[PDB]
Amino acid sequence: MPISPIETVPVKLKPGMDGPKVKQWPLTEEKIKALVEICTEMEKEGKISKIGPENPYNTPVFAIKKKDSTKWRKLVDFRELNKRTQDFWEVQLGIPHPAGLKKKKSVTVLDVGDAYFSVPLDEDFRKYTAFTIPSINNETPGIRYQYNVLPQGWKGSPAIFQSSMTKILEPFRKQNPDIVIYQYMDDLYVGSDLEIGQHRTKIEELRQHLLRWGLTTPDKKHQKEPPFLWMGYELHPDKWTVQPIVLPEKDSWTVNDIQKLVGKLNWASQIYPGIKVRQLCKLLRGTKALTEVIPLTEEAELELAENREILKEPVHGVYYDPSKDLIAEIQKQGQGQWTYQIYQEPFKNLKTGKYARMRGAHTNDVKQLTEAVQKITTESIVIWGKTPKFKLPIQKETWETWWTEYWQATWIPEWEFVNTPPLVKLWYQLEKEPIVGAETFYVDGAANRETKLGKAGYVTNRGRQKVVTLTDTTNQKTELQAIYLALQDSGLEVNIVTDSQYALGIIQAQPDQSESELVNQIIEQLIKKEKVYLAWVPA
Amino acid sequence: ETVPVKLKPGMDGPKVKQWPLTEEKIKALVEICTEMEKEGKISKIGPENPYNTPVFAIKKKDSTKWRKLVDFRELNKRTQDFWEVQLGIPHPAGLKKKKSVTVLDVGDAYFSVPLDEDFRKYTAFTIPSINNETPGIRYQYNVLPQGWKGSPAIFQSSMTKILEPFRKQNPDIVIYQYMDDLYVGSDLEIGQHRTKIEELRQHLLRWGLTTGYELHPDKWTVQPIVLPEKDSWTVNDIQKLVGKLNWASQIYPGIKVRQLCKLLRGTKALTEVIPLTEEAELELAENREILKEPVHGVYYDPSKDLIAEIQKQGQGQWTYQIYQEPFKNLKTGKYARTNDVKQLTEAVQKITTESIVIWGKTPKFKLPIQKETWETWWTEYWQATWIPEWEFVNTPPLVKLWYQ
Ligand SMILES: Cc1c(C#N)cc(C(F)F)cc1Oc1c(C(F)(F)C(F)F)ncn(Cc2cc(F)c[nH]c2=O)c1=O
Repeated sequence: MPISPIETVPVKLKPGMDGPKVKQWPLTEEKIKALVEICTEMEKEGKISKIGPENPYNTPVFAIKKKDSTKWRKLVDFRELNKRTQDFWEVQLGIPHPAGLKKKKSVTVLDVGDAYFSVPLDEDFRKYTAFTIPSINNETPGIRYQYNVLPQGWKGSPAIFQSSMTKILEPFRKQNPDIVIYQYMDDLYVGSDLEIGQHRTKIEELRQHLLRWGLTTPDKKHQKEPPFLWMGYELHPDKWTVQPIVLPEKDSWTVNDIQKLVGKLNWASQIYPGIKVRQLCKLLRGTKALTEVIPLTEEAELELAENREILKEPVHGVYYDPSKDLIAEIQKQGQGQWTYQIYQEPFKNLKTGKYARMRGAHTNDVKQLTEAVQKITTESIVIWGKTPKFKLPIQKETWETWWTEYWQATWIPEWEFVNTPPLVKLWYQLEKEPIVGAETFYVDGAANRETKLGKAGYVTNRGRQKVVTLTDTTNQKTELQAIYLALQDSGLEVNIVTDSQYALGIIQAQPDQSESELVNQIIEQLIKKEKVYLAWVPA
Repeated sequence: ETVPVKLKPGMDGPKVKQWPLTEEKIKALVEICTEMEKEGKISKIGPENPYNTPVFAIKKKDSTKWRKLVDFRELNKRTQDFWEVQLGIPHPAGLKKKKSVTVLDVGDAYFSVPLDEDFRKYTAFTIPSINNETPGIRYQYNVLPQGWKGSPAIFQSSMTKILEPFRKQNPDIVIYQYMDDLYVGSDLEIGQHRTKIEELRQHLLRWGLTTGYELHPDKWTVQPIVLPEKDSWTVNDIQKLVGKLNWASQIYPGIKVRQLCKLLRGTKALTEVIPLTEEAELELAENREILKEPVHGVYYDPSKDLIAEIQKQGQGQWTYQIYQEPFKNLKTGKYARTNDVKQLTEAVQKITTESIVIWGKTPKFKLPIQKETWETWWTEYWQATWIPEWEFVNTPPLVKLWYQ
């Protein structure tokens, strides 16, 4: 009902563009009747105003009544106006996370009633919101209106509403520093550590300040009670959790059923520790239609069963205490899966999460662990404005050996070793110098670009030699095949000389996981050797 | 009174994401911005401003106070015609030839000059909110901002008037303005040089300018490609020597490797000792005299961007090359130490500072780090008021070996 006496936000069209001039399609008599009734009510309430014939703009209107109801809705198609309207600043950078909330004695939800219709539209822009209710069979001139408030479906409404609420709340915020107010869409979530009586007094004073600016909110009888159900979460007085999750039991799983399941598992993973989705995600790889049935592999069945067990008993997170440190612990789950928990007091988790190994990468657990530390660090700065102290399953010596030899600059903030197997380690190490009394293999690999045929082989200082033929190969594959040949045919100590910077760079980084069968084959050989020296020579 | 600023046609103002900031940096920024808004330097803005430029908080070189650092890299690229073509500050060739170069921050000079009303919208920045409690605190500039290349370009006439008596009284001192700093070079004895710096600080002080730091560009001698001096030479040693010489054959004209290639005749054991011939030893000595001299045929092309590559050599050592065309080096050097990210930010600042002194422009860096690792931490150790362009590379296994 009220329209805020707040100052308007000046709005422009995109440079070089004029307002929309989209023709109104003739409508049925029942649709015209409904629109006239709706519009007469909005004009009465100050939301829209009748315009003269002068205005050359037009945006189409439609009337929709759902068959279960006898209520008509006015629908305005602002697609053309939105395309011609200036860009606005983004509404929010992120979304509030429950783990980042501090515990409050009392918390109140105040949702603004008819939010957009309570905020005025820039007087110079109103003319572009012009719409026409057509006459019966478009016989005579239609009834023309323009908006005076923020229209539903218009590009600028969310940002202009938000900045209006910010400008309004500003004095109340300055005068009440101990009251927490979260702004989200049409809502205000207000918390305090006052005794219940003065919290209700402060809430009435806030609602009264907002009413002074045209914003209506619910009173004591109508305002929500905990637990608050918000954006897939449950907010209880001293704990939070994700809303109920039911994992369906189907005879046949479709691509759509599996996508829905993976989304629910990912959503539960922010508070249920150990949730895994690798095997279920592998099933979604490919060119498969939404309703196509994908049989579960034994591995996806194993993973689905493990998830059901985790989710069988409800799990909650605690709220944040800004006067304490955040501790993040990470565990290796196998096959590139990593799980983590963040707590302040052991072991009452604020939240949990997971990290997965990058696809098609030659990599090791030290690199995956560094990536997981980085992901957690960034997420922590977003939620709490600080980095946690880490507890990692890697020895200080293993990390020290890694970072001192790696070509890339790498670092982990404050951390301590925690003995939680499986531990993170490097599975082989290249020699620093050529091995004496070890056989030197001068390996070679080449592939013809036209026939795609390759040859991979070696010549040794001891007289040994081999050449093997390969089909539908590349230079890269033949130079990895040549290194693999020397590994297969050598003793426990071997000096290998290659012309490949490609192969050298992969092996030098001590990978132990690869999507390439050939790299994995080389890894198996490297682990088994006692001493391997690898050198590069120009062609 | 204000100088009208136009963007490059076809390009719009910056719309860069604000990177997450810690609570202490946010509190530092809210305090600085509250004070600048009281003074009218900046103003709160509405949502009808769709522009954004990232903002950070760093520790000053002179104190333990927080300072605002705005990343205007995108706005600078989008106004390159104004600050470079329209109002270019010429680069003096004599600056790198000076015994001492002192770097003075003069960024406080710009707060006295109002910004063109129609350009203010492009200087929008946001102070983020922890856990998205509130929408970001949005502001735009009302005066010439620090970090924007149009600022010294506009202040140029005022700076000339400020420096006129000092320059007239000290004709052999070179003063060069780059972004928010003055580079003051002289051939005076260090104590006489410092006295002139303090005298120049008094001149700036009369115009409200209350005042890296001490460089010696004449003592800058490039790190050559180093060939080892050995008593005995294994097969492996000669192969590494050939690889390193093959690399400098593409750079330096006249490098020879025929006689040393002849020594690797066959498929010998890597550990096997090979005696050096008279011819290969002469060839080795001739290559050493070429490597110790500057590269013949390599010249700075002002129409091309400078590129800087850095390699981590272990034990707190880092090497670097500055070039425009790959491997046609304009400068080579080394940096010595702190954690890896701290050492790397320090190397980037040292290399950019030398680049500003030699060419009057910053290089685009190829950083040997993970994008996310660098992006999270670089701000903890940054002390400069400028920021260079950077990208992330996977240092080739032998580019490191050729520059060890
Ligand atoms: C109501 C609400 C909702 C909803 N619906 C959604 C969000 C979302 F932003 F996280 C926040 C939000 O408001 C809360 C805030 C607050 F900070 F925002 C402000 F109220 F103090 N701070 C903490 N909690 C948890 C909590 C619940 C309770 F029953 C009693 N005591 C408590 O501490 C909130 O629920």
